[PDB]
Amino acid sequence: HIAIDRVGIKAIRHPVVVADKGGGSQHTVAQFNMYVNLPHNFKGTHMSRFVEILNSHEREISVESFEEILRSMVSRLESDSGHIEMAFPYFINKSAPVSGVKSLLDYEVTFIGEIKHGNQYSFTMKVIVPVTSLCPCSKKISDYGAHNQRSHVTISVRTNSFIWIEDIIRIAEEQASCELYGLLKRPDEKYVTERAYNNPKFVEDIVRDVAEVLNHDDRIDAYIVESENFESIHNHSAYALIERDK
Amino acid sequence: HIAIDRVGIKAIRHPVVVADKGGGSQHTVAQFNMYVNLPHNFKGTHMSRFVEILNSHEREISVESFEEILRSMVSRLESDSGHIEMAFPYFINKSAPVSGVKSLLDYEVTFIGEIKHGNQYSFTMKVIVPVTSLCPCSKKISDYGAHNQRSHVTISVRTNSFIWIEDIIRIAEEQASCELYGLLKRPDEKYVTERAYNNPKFVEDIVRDVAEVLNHDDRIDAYIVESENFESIHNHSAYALIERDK
Amino acid sequence: HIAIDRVGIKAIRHPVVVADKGGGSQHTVAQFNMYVNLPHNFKGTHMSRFVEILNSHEREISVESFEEILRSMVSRLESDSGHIEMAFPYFINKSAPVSGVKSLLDYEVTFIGEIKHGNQYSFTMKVIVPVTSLCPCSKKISDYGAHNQRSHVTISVRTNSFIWIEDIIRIAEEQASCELYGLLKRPDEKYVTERAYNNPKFVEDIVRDVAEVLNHDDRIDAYIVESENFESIHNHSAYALIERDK
Amino acid sequence: HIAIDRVGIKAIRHPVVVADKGGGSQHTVAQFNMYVNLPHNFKGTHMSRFVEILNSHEREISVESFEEILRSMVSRLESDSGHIEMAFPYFINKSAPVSGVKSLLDYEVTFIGEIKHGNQYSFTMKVIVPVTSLCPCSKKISDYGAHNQRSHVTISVRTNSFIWIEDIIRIAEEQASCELYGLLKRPDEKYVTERAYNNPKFVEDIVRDVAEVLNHDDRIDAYIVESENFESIHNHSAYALIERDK
Repeated sequence: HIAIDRVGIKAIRHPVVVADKGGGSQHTVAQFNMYVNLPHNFKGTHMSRFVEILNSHEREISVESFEEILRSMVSRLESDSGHIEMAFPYFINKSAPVSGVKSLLDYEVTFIGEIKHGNQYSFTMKVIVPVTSLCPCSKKISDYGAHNQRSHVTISVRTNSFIWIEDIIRIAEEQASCELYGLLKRPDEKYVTERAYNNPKFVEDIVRDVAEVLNHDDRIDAYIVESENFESIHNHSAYALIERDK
Repeated sequence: HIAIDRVGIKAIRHPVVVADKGGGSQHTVAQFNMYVNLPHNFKGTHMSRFVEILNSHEREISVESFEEILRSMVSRLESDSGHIEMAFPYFINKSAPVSGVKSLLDYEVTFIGEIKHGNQYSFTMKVIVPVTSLCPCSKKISDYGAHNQRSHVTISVRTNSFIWIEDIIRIAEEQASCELYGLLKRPDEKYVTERAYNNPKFVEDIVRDVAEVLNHDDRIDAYIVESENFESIHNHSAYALIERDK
Repeated sequence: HIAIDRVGIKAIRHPVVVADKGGGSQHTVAQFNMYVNLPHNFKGTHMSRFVEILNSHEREISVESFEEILRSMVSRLESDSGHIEMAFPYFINKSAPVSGVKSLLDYEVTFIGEIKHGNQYSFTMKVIVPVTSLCPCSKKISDYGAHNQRSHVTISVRTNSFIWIEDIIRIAEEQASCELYGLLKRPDEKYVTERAYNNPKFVEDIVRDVAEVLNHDDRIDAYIVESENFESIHNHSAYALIERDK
Repeated sequence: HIAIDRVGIKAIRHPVVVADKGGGSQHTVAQFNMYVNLPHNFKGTHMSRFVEILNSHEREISVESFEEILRSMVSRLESDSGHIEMAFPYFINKSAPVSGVKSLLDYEVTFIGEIKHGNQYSFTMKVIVPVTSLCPCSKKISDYGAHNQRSHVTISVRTNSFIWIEDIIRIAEEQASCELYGLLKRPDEKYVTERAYNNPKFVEDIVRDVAEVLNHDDRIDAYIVESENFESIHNHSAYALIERDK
């Protein structure tokens, strides 16, 4: 009598493989969310078809698979629009800015697949990159020392060509007050604390500076940029957000 | 140079007051999310104005306050569209279906305020009501015993008149395989287990039956209905969803 | 054949009432955890007796009730040692240090009841108080600006007399680099940023300074003190901990 | 003046490698918790030594490494007792009980290292295995259909020889009402629903039956067994627990 707008499954772990920019690949584990819009004659028993599709490929699911996975999905469930989601930790081995001392840093990356009007596919990637931010307010009023916090710059990007996930990470890291390292030597901490003090940005200043970089990248069709402070002196969170379609 | 689409704060507790249908009111605590779209000449220092507005009213914030709060918000931050959110636990003292033995049940209720084009206000309420659901699949194939699970029927409703939060709860509870009670006597458990067995519904069947009730309520302009199983025999979650505007 | 060491229920919301130091009381909502050690002839059906006991008192449970609740618990379940737990948000209306501008601050308080060897009761309270902390490392090496973060000073205290929860909060807040306020005016932020810069403490320095205050309070029989940084420049958490019995 | 009882870091992701029983190894990602008891002359700057130790080994940390890691830890921080923790998802490709249809199932495994009195090492592993449980209460009173739920059997084991993590998983899975599969065909669901109905166990019955198996394994020095229901008809959680040292 009434059409179901969407059916799907969520909260389902499964091993995945992701390629490094520095030639190679990471073997990690992703949380999944799959669904299909306006399924026809959907019998409630067919819910386990999602799990089928997810297991029918490899032991470790590649991003390459997103093509057939979505194709199988929409056909096996008689809809013409589908959606997949793959959220996983991703590691970069960063070099301390002065010492060169390497240490791993983790980012929450999520790849999002989409298929509409029968066969029209579209890829989107999202990164939650952790940065340190000093706000220029404290810098101005207080004579010595300015308060800083941990921040999360989230960038989601509707892509039209290939982009390394590392590139989008860098855009955020470059644009922040300062980037996080994980292991800091004595000379390193001297650097980053002064580097951040000499480069203070408000929550809106970061999102603005990122948006501006993303406006000009021709591989990006649409984007959402959000940064949020986990306030060092307030116990709440402030956020700013920009979103544009091209 | 580039317009900020939105700025706001989130993750901020504050005591609240909510009226019972059975004359009275609950004194509880809500998590908040406030923001404003397209603020003009927004100085990063003005972020603490949200906290001001939140504290400038009562010790316990009432739903009544949503009017001035949003009005203050959009003016104090020079935007013409704002948004508030108030998520809290809500309690009903339910009577065991056979025994009449009373016990409390908690629901995650969230009130959402909106103000657009200068002064046009709009209210939305959302409830995550816990139900038990037996799926008619097991009922059919297995000779004895059918597997059931805990489910979450989420109903969000763009309202155009007053609705008791209890009413929307009931719509969900009536439409489920069976409702949750919290305290069951021997005769009660005999009832509810058989009641659910004789009333099995798939995840799509529940959302369909709820949507149908909501289509005809003239106090409801738009709605989202979602139910999801925390699968007893699968370790993942299946969900179905319906959404309509009138 | 084999004795069950403990049975209990957890994850159960219920409205509660807590008295303010500044005469009055807060009406909020607590998460519960109840259990009993070495129950005799425990039939699995008796699990719903916990819910009974929890509902058999008031609509809003008081700390006073902990006496009979535990007494009922151990008797109704034939054990001689029981345990209750009551975790809730708690609010203090703080005055900005220079302006006097009042704003609410929330703390995660948890009251813990214990009854052993038949009838020997014992009370314990725990507070997770949010503070800002500057570590004297950055202060030393970098010429200008020192990095700070949000910290959680957790104090749990086996009490032998009455203590206001506010007092234990203060002990933590006084001993921190600086305390959190929620709403800061221009003169206020000037103060707190300099106040913290002139009072830097490592994670171990805070726990040490708190422990020392608690050693001499004769109302405290045993304590656990823990502080942890949500590292502004590292993406992990460091913690220090002290624990003593008297 | 006052001795710090422990210092450490927590909440830190890092890639790991774990061997399969069916010859091989899983490449996944673990959350870490490291600490050292009673460190001498601990300077607050030395906190980043934990991160050093964690990065100084491989890109993917093996369980083998736990020896030197703990040895480095206690020496580099001048204490004689240390502790490491490694929590990660672990996958088994299970065969549907009737069909043989393979699908992955994830378990939350955590390896725990300990080093005391200078050099005395000790290994502990913990598994949170998801099972379905029917309680014999509903089976008895209601004429048709008995209510079941998802359950978590947690087994932590102080080991004195090598044990496959898969073995401990099986102990739990065998002892449950029925085990979870992830993908069920029509004949499979017919089986498992009847299999669980003909094998009902209370929360205490499961922990008792597991404890009994673990009492007789000579590779196990001490254990904690806990199962908890996510109540299908109650909205809270019941749990039972057993713990013994040998």
